[PDB]
Amino acid sequence: SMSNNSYLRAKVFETEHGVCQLCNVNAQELFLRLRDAPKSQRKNLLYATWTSKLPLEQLNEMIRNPGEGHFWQVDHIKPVYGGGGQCSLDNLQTLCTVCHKERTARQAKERSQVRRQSL
Ligand SMILES: [Zn+2]
Repeated sequence: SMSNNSYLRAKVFETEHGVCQLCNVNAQELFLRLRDAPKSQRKNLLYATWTSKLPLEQLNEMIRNPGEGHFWQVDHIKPVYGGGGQCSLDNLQTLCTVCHKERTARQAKERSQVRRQSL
């Protein structure tokens, strides 16, 4: 279970410091830069880098008030087909939000494929 999310984020951060383990962006460093930029500079910063691939809805929230969870998430290293898996620390990793969303979107298709193959 990932429900104990604060705890898990902080434990993974002790080792990974908000660096995506798939694409190696330093998502925490971008968070801090955005947080401390004036709102009026945030849009151009976000569209100049890997965050440009996030949903417009999320990017609008990030311009108003960025939070750490907009930039990186903890997720499984070995997920089950369709999502889930063991939530022990040795099966967890930092993903930037763009990688996390690709993974989530893939797992929703996988859940589709599972439902299909059993109808
Ligand atoms: Zn990434």
